Amino acid sequence: ISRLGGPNFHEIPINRPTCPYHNFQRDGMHRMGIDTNPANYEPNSINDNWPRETPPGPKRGGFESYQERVEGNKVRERSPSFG
Amino acid sequence: DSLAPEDGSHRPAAEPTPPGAQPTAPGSLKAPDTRNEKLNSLEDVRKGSENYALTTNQGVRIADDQNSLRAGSRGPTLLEDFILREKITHFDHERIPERIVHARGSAAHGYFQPYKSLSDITKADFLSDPNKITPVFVRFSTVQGGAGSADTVRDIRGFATKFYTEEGIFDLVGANTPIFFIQDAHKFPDFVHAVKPEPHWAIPQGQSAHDTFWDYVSLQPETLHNVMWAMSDRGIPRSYRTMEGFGIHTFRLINAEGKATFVRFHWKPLAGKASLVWDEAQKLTGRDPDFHRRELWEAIEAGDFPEYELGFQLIPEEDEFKFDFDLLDPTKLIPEELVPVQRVGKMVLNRNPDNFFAENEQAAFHPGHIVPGLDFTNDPLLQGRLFSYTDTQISRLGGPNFHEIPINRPTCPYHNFQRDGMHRMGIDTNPANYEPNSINDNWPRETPPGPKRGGFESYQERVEGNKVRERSPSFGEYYSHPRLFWLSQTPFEQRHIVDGFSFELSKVVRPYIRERVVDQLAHIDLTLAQAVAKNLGIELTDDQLNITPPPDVNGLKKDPSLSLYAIPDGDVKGRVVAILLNDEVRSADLLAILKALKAKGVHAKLLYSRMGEVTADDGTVLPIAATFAGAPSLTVDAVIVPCGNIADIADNGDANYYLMEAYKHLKPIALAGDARKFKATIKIADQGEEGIVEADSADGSFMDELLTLMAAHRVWSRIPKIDKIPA
Amino acid sequence: DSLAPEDGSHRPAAEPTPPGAQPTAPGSLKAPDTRNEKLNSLEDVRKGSENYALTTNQGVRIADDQNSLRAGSRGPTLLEDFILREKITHFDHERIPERIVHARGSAAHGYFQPYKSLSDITKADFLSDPNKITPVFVRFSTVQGGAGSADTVRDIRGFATKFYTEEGIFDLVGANTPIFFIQDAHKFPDFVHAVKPEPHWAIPQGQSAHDTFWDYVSLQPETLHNVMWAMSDRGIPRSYRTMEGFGIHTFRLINAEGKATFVRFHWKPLAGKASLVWDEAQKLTGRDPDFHRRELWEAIEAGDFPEYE
Amino acid sequence: DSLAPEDGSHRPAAEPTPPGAQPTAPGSLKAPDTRNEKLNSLEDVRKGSENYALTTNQGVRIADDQNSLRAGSRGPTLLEDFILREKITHFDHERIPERIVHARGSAAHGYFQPYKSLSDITKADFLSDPNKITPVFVRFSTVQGGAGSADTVRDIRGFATKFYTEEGIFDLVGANTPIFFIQDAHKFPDFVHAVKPEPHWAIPQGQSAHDTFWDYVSLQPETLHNVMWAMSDRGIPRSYRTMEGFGIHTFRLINAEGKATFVRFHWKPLAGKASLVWDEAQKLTGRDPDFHRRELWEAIEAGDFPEYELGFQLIPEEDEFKFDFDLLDPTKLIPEELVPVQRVGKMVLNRNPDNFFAENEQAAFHPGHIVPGLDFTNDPLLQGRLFSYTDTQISRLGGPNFHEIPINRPTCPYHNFQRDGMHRMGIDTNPANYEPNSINDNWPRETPPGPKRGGFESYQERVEGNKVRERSPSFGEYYSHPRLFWLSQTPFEQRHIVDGFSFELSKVVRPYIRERVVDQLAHIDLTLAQAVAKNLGIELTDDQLNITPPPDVNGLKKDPSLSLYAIPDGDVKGRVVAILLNDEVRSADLLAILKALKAKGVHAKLLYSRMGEVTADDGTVLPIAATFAGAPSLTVDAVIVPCGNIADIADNGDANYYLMEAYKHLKPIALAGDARKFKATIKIADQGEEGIVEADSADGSFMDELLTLMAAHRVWSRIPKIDKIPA
Amino acid sequence: EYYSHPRLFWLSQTPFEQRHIVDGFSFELSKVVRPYIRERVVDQLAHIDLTLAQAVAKNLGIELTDDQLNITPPPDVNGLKKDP
Ligand code: HDD
Ligand code: HDD
Repeated sequence: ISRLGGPNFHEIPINRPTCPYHNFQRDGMHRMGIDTNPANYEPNSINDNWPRETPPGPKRGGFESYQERVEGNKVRERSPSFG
Repeated sequence: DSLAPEDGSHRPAAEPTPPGAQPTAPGSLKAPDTRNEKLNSLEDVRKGSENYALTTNQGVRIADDQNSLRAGSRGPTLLEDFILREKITHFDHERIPERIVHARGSAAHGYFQPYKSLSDITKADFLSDPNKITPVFVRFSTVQGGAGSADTVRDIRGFATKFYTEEGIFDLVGANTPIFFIQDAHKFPDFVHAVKPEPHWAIPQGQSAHDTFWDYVSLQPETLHNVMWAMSDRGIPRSYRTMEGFGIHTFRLINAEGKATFVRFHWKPLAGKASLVWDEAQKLTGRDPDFHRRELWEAIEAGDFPEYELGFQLIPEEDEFKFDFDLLDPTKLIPEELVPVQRVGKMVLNRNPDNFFAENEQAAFHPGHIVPGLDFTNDPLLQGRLFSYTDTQISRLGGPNFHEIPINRPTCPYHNFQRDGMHRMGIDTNPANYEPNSINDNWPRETPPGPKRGGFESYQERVEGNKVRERSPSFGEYYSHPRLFWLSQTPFEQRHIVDGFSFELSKVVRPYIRERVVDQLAHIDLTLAQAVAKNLGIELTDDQLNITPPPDVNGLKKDPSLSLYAIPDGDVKGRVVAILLNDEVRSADLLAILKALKAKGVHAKLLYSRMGEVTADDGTVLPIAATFAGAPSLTVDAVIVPCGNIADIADNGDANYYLMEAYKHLKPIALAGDARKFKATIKIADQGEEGIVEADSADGSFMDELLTLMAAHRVWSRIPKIDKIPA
Repeated sequence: DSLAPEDGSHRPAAEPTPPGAQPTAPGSLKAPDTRNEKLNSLEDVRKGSENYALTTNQGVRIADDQNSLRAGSRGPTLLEDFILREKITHFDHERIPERIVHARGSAAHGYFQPYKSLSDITKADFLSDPNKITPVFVRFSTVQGGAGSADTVRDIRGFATKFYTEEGIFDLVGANTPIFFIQDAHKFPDFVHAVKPEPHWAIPQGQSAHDTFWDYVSLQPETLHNVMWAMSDRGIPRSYRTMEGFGIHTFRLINAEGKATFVRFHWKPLAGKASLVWDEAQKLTGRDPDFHRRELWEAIEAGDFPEYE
Repeated sequence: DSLAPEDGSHRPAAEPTPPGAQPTAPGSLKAPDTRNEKLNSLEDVRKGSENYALTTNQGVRIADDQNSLRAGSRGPTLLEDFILREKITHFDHERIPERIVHARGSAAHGYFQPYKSLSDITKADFLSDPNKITPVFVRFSTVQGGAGSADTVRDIRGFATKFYTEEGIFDLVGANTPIFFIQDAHKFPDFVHAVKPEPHWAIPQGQSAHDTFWDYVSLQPETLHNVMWAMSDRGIPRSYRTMEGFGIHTFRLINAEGKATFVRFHWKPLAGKASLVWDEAQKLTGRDPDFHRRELWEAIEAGDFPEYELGFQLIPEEDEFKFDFDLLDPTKLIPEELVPVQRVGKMVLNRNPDNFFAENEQAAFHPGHIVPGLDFTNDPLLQGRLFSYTDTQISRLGGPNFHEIPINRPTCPYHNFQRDGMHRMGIDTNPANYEPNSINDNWPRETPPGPKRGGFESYQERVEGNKVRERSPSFGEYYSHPRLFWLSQTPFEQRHIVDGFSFELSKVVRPYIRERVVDQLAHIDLTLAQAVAKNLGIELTDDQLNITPPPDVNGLKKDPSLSLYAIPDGDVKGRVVAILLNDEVRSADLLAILKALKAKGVHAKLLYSRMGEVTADDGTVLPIAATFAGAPSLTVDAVIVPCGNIADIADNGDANYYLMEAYKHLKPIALAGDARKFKATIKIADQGEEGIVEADSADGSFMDELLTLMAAHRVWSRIPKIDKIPA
Repeated sequence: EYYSHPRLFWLSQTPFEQRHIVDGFSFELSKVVRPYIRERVVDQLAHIDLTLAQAVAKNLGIELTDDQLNITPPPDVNGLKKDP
């Protein structure tokens, strides 16, 4: 945000994905992309909810975190195992 | 040169003065004796002006500040004019990014004091002793509009309090409604974008009356509760002084023994609850877009300090699951009939800022700014808010040194190993910039948690579950709170809700979105849905007619604390009365009128068809504050027309319209002597009607009757009479 | 889930329609066949949306845009939710400083064409050939108010035209009155501070009716000429389409032989001159603060293209 | 906690101590009683540390600064950890843009005082009385490299002085050579881009030895004069204390009558002029890239305060066109033989900063920042500089309020109608933010120009001519100054210039560039041109050999003030001697050595093959400062090898190498008793050699000879002998 | 020179435009809290046109003084008494 001047640093040439990127984020300093989506939010019926979420799958699915088991108290504590 | 007028009328008196009597002024000049620790701490950066030479920013005296340096008096401006370039450069970079939301806000300084020690339930230092005074800086705001948007729009209002405590900044960042529109912070941008001006053309400003807002609302039923509050009169407060305040989220209080108590924060307006009516609020955005900002400032200058009572809804850890709704769900309120608000302390706002930009615009509030004795909960909206408020000021306030901006600075000590960053003010002398260190003997040092003055330690809440992107099933109920709110409103409040929805939906261009919202309302209450549907020329289907209403909230079919007006809490101090003058006013009425108002701290504005003066019947010279068109009825709370030469203003359209507008907006109207001729303007029968004070003169009970009407705020019985009337 | 109605009434017809007939929309969707060199040159950055997967800014498909990642469904949000932090970070940094002056403005794209070659008096390429079209982008504005202030206030209006010519950008940055309030730029900050919201309390917005402006005017008689224009009905135009445009200053035209000709620039509204009346304008700031922005956008959507000579 | 050593040896003594005796420290901790108005005025932002609690920036005490908040001790970090995020956020935004040029610099605080009142020629307040003490902040620098580049590169050096006068900030932003490379500010970006690291790969750092630099130079003959200074030993100063300072541009002095005098500013180093030799400089960039920064800091901590004499070259307005060069041409110097330097005052640098980032990195120097009594000229380089230095800190320092950053703040009053801007610190209480105003009675007010405390008024210079983008024909002469400079150097200085050009052009990959630069050298001097050409394997042409040299500068065929060494002025106070120890040192030698050095203020570093200590013959325990490899001879001014057990170090490669390096680099070497066996390693005749001190022991006479050699800096007669020593 | 153009503009307006100009100044000046500021502006209006000055002054309940009533109107602009 300070180093590259804002939240649009992914629009700097070198940082641009080569694959498609579409979402409901807008504006920010030095905004390059000009969005034509009628909607800047989801869910929306005005652009028939596009761009749309994608279920996780074997290929080309949405990102879904591994459902790791969490259990313990909220602590600021180093694990004894790291000692 | 020496341009002030001999007589010193350019300068306002440094003593409390009613609204409009003197030119308003910077707080330190208007009330120099009103102090607190934070106000005194700002003295290092306060800058005067009088008797000082005009200079550049580098301290060089300027000889000629009217002209650019040029080659010849009609020649080209030279690049060497550094005085011109510095003055234009500062001007050219004056603006900073406004807040993403709540850009429009009005702020003041004040103080807080607890009624009694709260040590049994919290170790927070500012609540530990009744004699402990905590300086505060409060900012009230709207949500959607930009910094230059209008004040009296229909919107939620922000209510942020910066508590400058002895153990750190505590920021209580709330709103004027007890719930928020969404459940999880991940959809904040979605909701905000939907309510903000649409991206193609940036319309509309300060309004949720547009397709994208209602599109989102219709697809996300969790928003219905707060939508109900916004559509009610709560969305158009009379002033920041007459609205409630809430922290919304369930937080924790942590005592010295380590016991956690759930808490919801409340602010009770000591001036009471009061709102405008839609037509007045909308019109008032046009006649005076700074109405709330002005009213706040002028109340403080008159000495009518906005006073609020901090209150706590306290829920034992063992009762976390005893309600129909989840305590961590921010779209759900905790009914006061179930959990009473316990009075905790008083906040008094008694001084305006010196410079709006420096103090108001640069102030940074953030709900993650808590102190030992307080803690968070897992409320999913609150959780995400903690990320946002530190993040956003890297752009808004240019960097991570924003706590060094005067208004944001802690009054208590602050020492750590953080260094550099843009705009670095503090010059650290610590030999070490890391810990652990031996070269400065590990200072500054960590401090263990303890009963008082100890380090922050989070409450050891048990966390158990899988890493999931999942809404708790307990959050999946959307209509029972909306319904509870609906049923707690008076009949005229309900009509106003119906009217808000109807008006807003009429501005939605795509008819199907209107139908879909109507379908949602039918899940809340049939009467409500039917009435809105009728105003939109939509017919409910038989299926919609049999949607079974949501269950009561823990057995409650209503809760009168949810209404603005069901339970009287009328305060008249700080209100204002318009006085329609004529060119031969009966001075006796005027003396009776003005003294009765002053006795109760009610202000008056003397209006006429032009500015200047008017001479009463006995030669008393009356100073005119404004013309009838210049200070419309929208800005006052009641109108009085004293006896005198009524034919002077009898056929004055503006004067007549003044009364028609105030009559329509349900404000008390009082007519003395021949001012009763105006009754035919508002269609009042000979025998009179509740809400209209009338008598042969302004003597006897005339002012007490008028003041009783003001105490009840508006004449709600007149609603049916306003239906027709062309105003 | 939440989808378009069956009838396709969510989307505006892509043809000229009268104000109110269809929901308004982005220019390239409303009038896809309306082109010019500048508009086409913007095609490298235009981004569609229909039929595309919702992603992060790094191009990663999002499975659930309804929730933060947390330990248990009633648990604390985790710091590793990069989807959430990217989304919030971008939101948190949406705003950029508004213009010091003229913050409130409405803009449109268009084209310019000279009536005849003006080569005898100027070698400027965009005025050299009657059949050589120059794409424009025009921004109309108010002066005092913020970007969120109202449109129909009493104020001077800005009229800025960006000409994308073959020999460079020419910006003709003017106003709706033929003069300005002050004589030397060194006093700009004094004049602007005087008309802007007063420094202690930041009131009033988009209004010159306050002590400091009249104080300045009273001590600086050079402001009287533009003040006269501001106080007239010129200060509350009915539409951006029905006001004059002026460059104010004397500039020069230079021809190919080196001759200099002094020039003052004018814009003549082909829809005529028309203003509101004060009571109407003031009430209109309340009933529709976006009236001029809305009126301009709808005129263009209707085929009633704002034309200036 | 208690990590500091119980003996207290982690904290440096708050007394002046020699280099390496103590750990260096923040200026106010090292010399707390060294005071000046500016330093005292920074006390409001200085922050301590000892005995304080570690806090967030919001003032919240931290209990555990070792761990993040996580669900279970091996669980995921939680988003609610605000203590972590604030610490990481600040860290993440620590860096600000470095200076476009002069990014690498070292700074210190001091004071200036005039020798006499200069009221006859200037009404500048800081020069009006010998008893007026003006605080200063001086930043020295290189030009090309980034902030992390090395100090002893070959480059021009910046010399900026911020004078905190009582009538404003006056920044004298100069360099260590009397001219600049270019004539018009419009070509600055071209020159800088040419010298800076090449655009595709960003190589090379801190060096002009690359194709683009020499390409630009070859095509722009105006650069040759400053190129000559840079290729001379002037480009590699021994220390910032031992180089000259110049303002470069002709400015104006304005007296009370309003008479203008043309002036060029000069800084004379009272420590004398001294430079390293190229191989020593280049190897010093690798052994200690912070050499100059360290030397400045350590001299001030030892009480060897860098002292400079301010001098003025004064030319009457009527003499403007009396030289055969234009006074406004920045590529032209004013020979001191023609216009003598008038000694005006003295500046003493006596205190280091507390925080480098806060005071040095954030300081903003600008040549435009002048005060009444001073004025510009039409120099086209200076003219364009006036736009830049204000402009550049809008990004570098984040906005238009950079003057509120502590180090930049004027000590005198500053008041104006400028408002807001990112990170606004000042809170203006003025009712008005415009002038003229009547509401604050027009304050702050303008001030007419006058003899003292008057507003700034530009000298009314007559401007006549057409608007033209054209170089003045008078500036079109490029070889006479270069020739004058060349002819004013000693034979060995000329030889180092030849070597400078030869080394640099050797690194230019495109051979035609080397040839074009040699062609330019042929317009300056045939001898210079032939010598450089022969090192490049280039043959001058017929025509090149016949180019007539440029004319003398106003009859001068040389000016000894342009040479570093032609006229003796060396000072040994503050220099350092390396003393090579052995395991049984003759304690009588040391005693004598150290006593003599301390009498002249020369420092010593005791070196051995390992750390710890050695014991002299009498049981004197001697503490080792560093190893031979640890503190190479590059870091000292001379090397002494005392008598004792020489066989302990006589086969020590590093010991022998220490002497060969010092020898190669023309440093005085002193050998006592059996240390004379080290003569074989540097091939010194039995009978001796000037520059090598040798005796049976290290006595008074021996120390006198060594100290005499050190005052002459280097042993120039040894040059023709270092050729045959493999080091 | 500050009054000739203001006056040229004033005389070029129709009667209803002139009234609207009057109403604009009167409205604006009524919102000026310091009365001396209003009076100073009215004084400046008397240097432009007395009919205009007097109409505003009356709406502000201000009386033009005898000196104000005797201020000579500014010269016409290169002979123009109006420009439609
Ligand atoms: C995750 C994002 C997030 C969420 C879900 C919320 N907001 Fe927020 N809030 C913002 C992100 C934010 C912000 C972008 O960080 C803001 C913009 C300006 C700033 O300083 O803070 C802000 C400011 C802001 C302020 C104005 C502070 C001032 O006056 O400067 C108010 C009173 C609140 N909001 C109140 C709330 C409450 C009652 C909300 C729901 C309980 C809420 N906000 C949800
Ligand atoms: C046209 C612009 C330009 C030109 C012609 C010059 N420079 Fe410069 N210089 C700058 C534009 C600038 C700058 C871009 O504005 C800088 C760098 C960063 C900053 O604060 O100022 C600066 C920094 C800077 C500094 C560093 C101040 C400090 O230590 O922070 C020194 C000593 C000089 N310059 C000196 C010179 C000399 C003596 C010049 C020729 C006589 C020269 N500059 C020409």
